[PDB]
Amino acid sequence: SFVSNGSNTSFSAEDILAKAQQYAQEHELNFSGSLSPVDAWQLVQQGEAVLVDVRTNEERKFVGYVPESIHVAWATGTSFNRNPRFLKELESKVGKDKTILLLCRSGNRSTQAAEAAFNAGFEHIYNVLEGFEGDLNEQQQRNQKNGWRIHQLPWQQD
Amino acid sequence: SAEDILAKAQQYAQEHELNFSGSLSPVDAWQLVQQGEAVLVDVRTNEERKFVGYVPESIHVAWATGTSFNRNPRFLKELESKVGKDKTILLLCRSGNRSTQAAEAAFNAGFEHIYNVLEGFEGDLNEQQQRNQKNGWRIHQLPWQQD
Repeated sequence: SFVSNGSNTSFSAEDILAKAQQYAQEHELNFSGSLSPVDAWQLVQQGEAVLVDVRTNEERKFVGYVPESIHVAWATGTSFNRNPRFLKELESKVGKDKTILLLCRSGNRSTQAAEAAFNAGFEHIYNVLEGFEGDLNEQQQRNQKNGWRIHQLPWQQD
Repeated sequence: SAEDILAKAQQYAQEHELNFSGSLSPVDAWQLVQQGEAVLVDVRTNEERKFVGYVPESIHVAWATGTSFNRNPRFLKELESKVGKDKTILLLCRSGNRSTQAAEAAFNAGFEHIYNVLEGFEGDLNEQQQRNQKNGWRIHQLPWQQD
């Protein structure tokens, strides 16, 4: 007991988190912070944050998803029916004390979920900027301008 | 020539022992469809059309529905009512698997001119389990849109 001081790490998450919190304060966001897809992946791969996918099951099935992300749908189906159990599910699957990064298709649904979760007592809620697919282009195609996929971060589908 | 593209597709069905009229590349399918010389029928799910994208002016007749690919019992009835057994029909799915099954079913049901679009809208999965990286409609930069 005495010789060990607890777990040791070669990775520091405080500079990414401090930068994400600075982003939220500069933009006067009503949640803890926002961070790029690349910075989000850097935290998640090291086990320093929980990646929560707030997209529909249909998107995870047909567009793809990030392995080891936790699915808590903000809205469901092709009509985006709001999930009234979102906050209950986020609490039971993850918990209000965890460092949570919310990922949707863009930044839109994850921003809505982040505001709702922060208002409901989730202490460390962050928005992943750009989302999995990024913004639609003039040609009505996603994944050309920004997002997790264009950044060539890990993802898979069937 | 539409007639030349169709003849090549028919030749393809005979070399591969396919039980329908023919198969053709995404680029050859688009050349026919753009000119109004064939009907592009999307046999994917509404979920795929909504979240992956679709080819404008394609006719949606699902081979299977839902994220579970529940076989659509009304597929042949819908294909007959929405298009008709006498038309030149190109069946498009995600990769060619479901469109092959749909092509065989339609040809067996009396559809005279049934063709399969090779490689599908998204194409085959790569070693990283990602589609749209090797082949398919989108990698060929043919027209498509999503919301």
